[PDB]
Amino acid sequence: MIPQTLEQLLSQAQSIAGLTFGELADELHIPVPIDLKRDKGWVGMLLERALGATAGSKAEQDFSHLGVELKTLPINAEGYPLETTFVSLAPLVQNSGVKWENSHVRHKLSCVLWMPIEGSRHIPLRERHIGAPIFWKPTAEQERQLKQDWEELMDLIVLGKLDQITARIGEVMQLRPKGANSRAVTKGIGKNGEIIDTLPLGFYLRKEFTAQILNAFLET
DNA sequence: GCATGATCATGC
DNA sequence: GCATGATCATGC
Ligand SMILES: [Ca+2]
Ligand SMILES: [Ca+2]
Repeated sequence: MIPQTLEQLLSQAQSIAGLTFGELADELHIPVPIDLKRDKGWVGMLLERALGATAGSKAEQDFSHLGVELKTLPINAEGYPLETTFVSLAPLVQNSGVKWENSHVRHKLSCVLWMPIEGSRHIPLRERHIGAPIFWKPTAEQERQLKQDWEELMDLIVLGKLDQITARIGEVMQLRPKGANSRAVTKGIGKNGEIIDTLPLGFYLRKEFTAQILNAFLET
């Protein structure tokens, strides 16, 4: 079930490319909800089971033996991303120590298997199709971009400007809330260096960044 | 129209 | 609350 090599994983992915969520779900005996409003990570999980990836909250890696991270990517009819891509929670405290090279973010984005999927809301969940696999590793430029944003956003977190951080900061990667809702709370750093309560934040890739990944693939 | 800010399920 | 998986939907 669990692929032993990259070749096997890419082969299994290519095998489910073109299937509908319904066909795949039924084949795996997984119940399909009416929509994603209250099952937001359903497609993600559907693919994990279909490709033999690590389920549950197992830390940072779907195919640890391969060093590959699996990520679904919703796209519209023109092949453009319908949503941003979550990368990982941001450490709002004790971030002291990590450099870009040894970041959770860089690690999770070092080798990604993107599985594009039909994401248009008007399409009945059961009828949406799974796209062809896209195996990606950031180019020099992409990492230069990712690194820049990471350092910028991290400095703010390390300097208590948590109250200045807005989803507008960052060219390709940004910080947006990540949790149950607006009342969720985590430990952070105050305007005066004191541990306070604040909203949990996570790193996300803007649609423009992932769209380029989709484009650089087509131009192949 | 769509990005920002909000929100939903689950296991421990 | 955190870490897994993300999409929703209101404000502009
Ligand atoms: Ca996983
Ligand atoms: Ca994953």
